[PDB]
Amino acid sequence: VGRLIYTAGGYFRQSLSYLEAYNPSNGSWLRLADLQVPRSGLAGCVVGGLLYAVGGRNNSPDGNTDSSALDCYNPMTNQWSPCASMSVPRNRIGVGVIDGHIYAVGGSHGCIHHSSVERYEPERDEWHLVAPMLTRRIGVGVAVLNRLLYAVGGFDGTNRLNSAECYYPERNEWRMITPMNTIRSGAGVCVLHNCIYAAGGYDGQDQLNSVERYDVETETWTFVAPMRHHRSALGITVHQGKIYVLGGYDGHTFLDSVECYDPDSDTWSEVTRMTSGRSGVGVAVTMEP
Ligand SMILES: O=S(=O)(Nc1cccc(-n2ncc(-c3nn[nH]n3)c2C2CC2)c1)c1ccccc1
Repeated sequence: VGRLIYTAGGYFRQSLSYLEAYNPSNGSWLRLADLQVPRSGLAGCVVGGLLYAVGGRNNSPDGNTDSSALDCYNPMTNQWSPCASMSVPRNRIGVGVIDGHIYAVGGSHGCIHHSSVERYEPERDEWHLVAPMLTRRIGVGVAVLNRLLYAVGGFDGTNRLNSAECYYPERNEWRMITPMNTIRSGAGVCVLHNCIYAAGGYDGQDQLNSVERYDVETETWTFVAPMRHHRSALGITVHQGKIYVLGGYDGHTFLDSVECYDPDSDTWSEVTRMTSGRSGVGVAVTMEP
């Protein structure tokens, strides 16, 4: 009990510093301490009950600055603290956690599209590079299942991608997996039960509402019910056996919609609205502050 869905940063007109937390048990939102630097295109994750904001870009009137930053929010104090920075700025990043370590995957720095990957050790406050992906990927969806790290879709600088790959830590090696049925860049990717879900994204022409899942045993991708709203640059997380998608861009509006997927019924429902529409947030779940 006592866990909230935290949304950090995002974009509406400019990059945002908001940190807000939604309580599924009572529908409430809390506004918490702002990020030190506004950022969109970041990712969130949690290790040891602390929330981390990783990478992104500050789109502002004074300029556009890609972020190498790692910042840590402690719900007990409602304070952000800087951590060691990554080796390189990474906007439109994906992150995943394996055994207490944060993997930062891909992303962009100006016109550079990264294949590089680095791993953070909270106990030592150090980053180190690991093997790079087989493909350069920005807007990459990342998730961890059974202590394996998946990188899904994205944009390589020329093509939006349906391809996906998996990192096997004990071999420090990436291998391609079955490609998705749909090209998706800037999708939401998460794990639920024994599958990697990819929701929404942009296929080069349209924002998507379709959702597909990769069963890691059978190596197949299967479509599930589509979301009510097409969305790119959505936030995504899992909480108590359901997927939550937050915001994004539908080609017309920066959405405030939050939808929730129930895998038992294979249905999506609208569960709340963010306090304002935005895209490009980072999202994770930890204890209330
Ligand atoms: O400020 S945003 O939130 N930035 C952002 C954040 C997270 C991921 C991505 N992302 N990553 C690769 C691509 C991409 N692939 N092919 N074309 N585009 C994108 C874009 C399409 C969503 C972008 C922002 C979003 C939508 C409209 C205006 C601003």
